[PDB]
Amino acid sequence: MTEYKLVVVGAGGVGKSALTIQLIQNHFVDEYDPTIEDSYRKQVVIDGETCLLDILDTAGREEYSAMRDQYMRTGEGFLCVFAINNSKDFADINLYREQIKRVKDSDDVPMVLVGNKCDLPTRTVDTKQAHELAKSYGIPFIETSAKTRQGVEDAFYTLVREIRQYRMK
Ligand SMILES: Nc1nc2c(ncn2[C@@H]2O[C@H](COP(=O)(O)OP(=O)(O)OP(=O)(O)O)[C@@H](O)[C@H]2O)c(=O)[nH]1
Ligand SMILES: [Mg+2]
Repeated sequence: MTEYKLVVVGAGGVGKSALTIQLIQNHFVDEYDPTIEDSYRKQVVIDGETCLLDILDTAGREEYSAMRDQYMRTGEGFLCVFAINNSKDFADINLYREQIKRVKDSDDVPMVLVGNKCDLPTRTVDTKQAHELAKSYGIPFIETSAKTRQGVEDAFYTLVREIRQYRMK
């Protein structure tokens, strides 16, 4: 059994908890339970491999920003979540991406860009800008909805495959 330390990051209210709870409970929360820090240990089969996922569901509220350095040190890969239809000029994705690079003193930390809430009205330009951002950064982009489950397994499993690749290199 192979272990993977995944961390879900992003601004408050973007859907980190809803994505995690879709994966582990097969349920859409349809409720905002603002996070401090929750940690899950889950045995999941990915590509036929039995995986132990240690998933840290982190706080996006700015009042909890001091907790970031600790979870960035321990995390092996990061889901960087934003609301596709409210990308805020990528400001939060850029800050989390830089903080991860600085804390881990590494330019190639496993990372997936997750554009969540794609069930809500979304402009073509915002979907295309997200795809071009991910291409510029050399990381995958996955469009998700915690409401419909679109993309949820793809986001988490893509991050696990990137950690596999990083380890094999
Ligand atoms: N329509 C829709 N609502 C969503 C989706 N994901 C989350 N929500 C809702 O958005 C709100 C915030 O979701 P959470 O997952 O709690 O947000 P979070 O990113 O964990 O927030 P913090 O823990 O405070 O950082 C809740 O009311 C969710 O039901 C989604 O894909 N679509
Ligand atoms: Mg949360």
